[PDB]
Amino acid sequence: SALVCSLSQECDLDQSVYAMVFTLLCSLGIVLCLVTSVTVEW
Repeated sequence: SALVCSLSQECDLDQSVYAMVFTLLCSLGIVLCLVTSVTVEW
């Protein structure tokens, strides 16, 4: 897309710079990694 109440999610909406969604996906991945390691060790 970059290769040229308001916003929406989960579709090709041609939104502006979407770094927030990428940031949230990164954060979820990191948290999941932590919980996975802890559960396996426990």
